[PDB]
Amino acid sequence: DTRTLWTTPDTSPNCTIAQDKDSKLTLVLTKCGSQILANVSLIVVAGKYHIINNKTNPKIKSFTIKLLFNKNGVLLDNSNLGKAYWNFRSGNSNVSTAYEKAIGFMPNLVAYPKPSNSKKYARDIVYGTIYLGGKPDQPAVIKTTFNQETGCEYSITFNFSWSKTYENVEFETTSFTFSYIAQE
Amino acid sequence: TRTLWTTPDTSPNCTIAQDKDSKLTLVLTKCGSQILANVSLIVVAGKYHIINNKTNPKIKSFTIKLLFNKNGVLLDNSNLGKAYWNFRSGNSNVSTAYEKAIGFMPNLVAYPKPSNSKKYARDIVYGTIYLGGKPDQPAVIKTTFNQETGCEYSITFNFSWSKTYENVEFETTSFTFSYIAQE
Amino acid sequence: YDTRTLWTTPDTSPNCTIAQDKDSKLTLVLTKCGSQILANVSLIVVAGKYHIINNKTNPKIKSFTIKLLFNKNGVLLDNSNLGKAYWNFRSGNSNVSTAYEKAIGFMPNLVAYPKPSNSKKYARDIVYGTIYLGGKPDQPAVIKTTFNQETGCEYSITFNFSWSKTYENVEFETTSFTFSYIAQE
Ligand SMILES: CCC(=O)N[C@H]1[C@H]([C@H](O)[C@H](O)CO)O[C@@](OCCn2cc(CN(Cc3cn(CCO[C@]4(C(=O)O)C[C@H](O)[C@@H](NC(=O)CC)[C@H]([C@H](O)[C@H](O)CO)O4)nn3)Cc3cn(CCO[C@]4(C(=O)O)C[C@H](O)[C@@H](NC(=O)CC)[C@H]([C@H](O)[C@H](O)CO)O4)nn3)nn2)(C(=O)O)C[C@@H]1O
Ligand SMILES: [Mg+2]
Ligand SMILES: [Mg+2]
Ligand SMILES: [Zn+2]
Ligand SMILES: [Zn+2]
Ligand SMILES: [Zn+2]
Repeated sequence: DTRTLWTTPDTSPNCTIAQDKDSKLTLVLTKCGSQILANVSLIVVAGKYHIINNKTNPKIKSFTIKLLFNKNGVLLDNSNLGKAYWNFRSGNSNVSTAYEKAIGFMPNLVAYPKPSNSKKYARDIVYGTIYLGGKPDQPAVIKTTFNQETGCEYSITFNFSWSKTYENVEFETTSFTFSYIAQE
Repeated sequence: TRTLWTTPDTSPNCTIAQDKDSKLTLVLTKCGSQILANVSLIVVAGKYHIINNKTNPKIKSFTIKLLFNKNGVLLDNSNLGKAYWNFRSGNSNVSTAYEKAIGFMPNLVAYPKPSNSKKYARDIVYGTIYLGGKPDQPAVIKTTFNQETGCEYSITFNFSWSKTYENVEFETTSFTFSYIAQE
Repeated sequence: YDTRTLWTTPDTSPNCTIAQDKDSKLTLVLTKCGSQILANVSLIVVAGKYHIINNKTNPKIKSFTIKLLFNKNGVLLDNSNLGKAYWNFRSGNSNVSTAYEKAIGFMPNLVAYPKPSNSKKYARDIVYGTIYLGGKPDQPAVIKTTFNQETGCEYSITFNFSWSKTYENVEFETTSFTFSYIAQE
């Protein structure tokens, strides 16, 4: 499937926030021509962000997952998402060898330029809210930013944050859909 | 081939509390591995038509279920009626009831059926729509994939609200979401 | 030449007139996924009345509207707030060289979203979202999008921006929002 990059939809940890493989990021990018249709959720399985307790830890209120890409749209190893887990769809799994090119899935650099001395516009951000444990009283903000990281040609970053004082709440989320303008 | 829908008319096609009390307008468009979904609801009669939470404070939510078999065919005991749920042709439907739509079904690995395994929240999408198009009349639309029994796939819409509405007609703005496709 | 996308281009060159000529860049991308249009929108105000919001100074400045009006062929009418010059089918990061003559497949569906009439008016022709000024999560503004409710046109898409906080010297430039709507054909 040449039109979807994804993480497979299983629950196998693939992401490192605070410690190795502490999370499963489920991310599906579907190319609808000039726009990428994106669907995301997160399951934290272990470590610092698995169970939030803001009584115990009042300043644990946010964290970031970064996807960094080179000029060919290939995932770079400083990304929180592991390289072995990210590929074009084949059935419910991934192609068995790493892809060489995915520029058509990258966030457009004219729409979303890299940091510079020029005025920075907010249109490179999408805000949404997801819900921990599927409970409507457990919001957390998912802030997605395009092309704002260094050490790469392109980037997608997910910042998760919350303003409520959660007491023993597992960090596993509902799903959110957004889109962005494609590089080509 | 590419869009399954209810048609865009306002003819009731859904039974929440009594027969044909509502029009669910639902459009599913297959963009490969994801289904792009667009939904709204008009209740025209019955218990959920005109909401008054001063006289009936406990009337705060209701559910509309779409149940599908192994071939993605809508089951008769869904709240949505089978008659006008089909692949699009113009502003109407193809003239033959579809036999297969597995590519429009919610992915079972992403969204497993109920079991004794852990239930993860990623099979839910939350949104908010607005009654009467008024920005001070929110209601929550909670969409859940593959959590019904007696089917192979399902999409469930739970509508709820926390405001104390006084004689407010339950007809909504539109909401867009997506989900991971079975194949 | 990308016939599946109508857009404004992704640059920041002003293309829109809210209160004075070319006071803003509306970035709007309509991508045809068959029976649905997948839409992505943001707004940058660069000058005039809506550039810098100060509701201490001007407590009544709380909202504005950007209208896109279309004829029977889906062509943008020149009384739209959006200018015709760079609304066109995509070619790379720019537009196709000549103005389009037909884009009916990008128009909002008139049965889903009928023009005003004696018949009951339903809310399903509206999409509500919230965007954030300056990308700050404590600076919400509501983006209300309405299909086919303007007169003097075959089809319309209108964006109403409003806020309910007392902003003091907040520049009106937004995060992005995605929605979809049912296409006419
Ligand atoms: C989808 C599921 C869901 O909605 N879950 C919510 C959950 C459930 O509804 C209930 O649990 C079910 O029973 O409720 C949650 O909250 C419950 C408590 N609660 C309190 C109030 C009274 N409010 C409380 C309040 C909180 N704030 C914080 C400041 O607000 C902002 C800000 O900084 O300006 C708003 C920003 O959007 C937000 N940013 C983001 O979310 C980023 C994505 C920020 C940030 O969260 C913080 O800054 C941290 O960075 O916070 N302020 N107040 C005071 C209050 C009262 N009202 C009444 C007016 O509300 C409406 C209305 O009904 O008229 C609500 C409409 O939705 C709104 N319409 C629109 O937005 C159209 C698009 C409408 C209009 O704006 C208005 O009429 C003008 O036209 O206003 N408003 N504020 N209420 N509930 C929970 O359990 O935690 C939240 C769950 O999300
Ligand atoms: Mg609770
Ligand atoms: Mg009111
Ligand atoms: Zn645990
Ligand atoms: Zn009614
Ligand atoms: Zn400025």
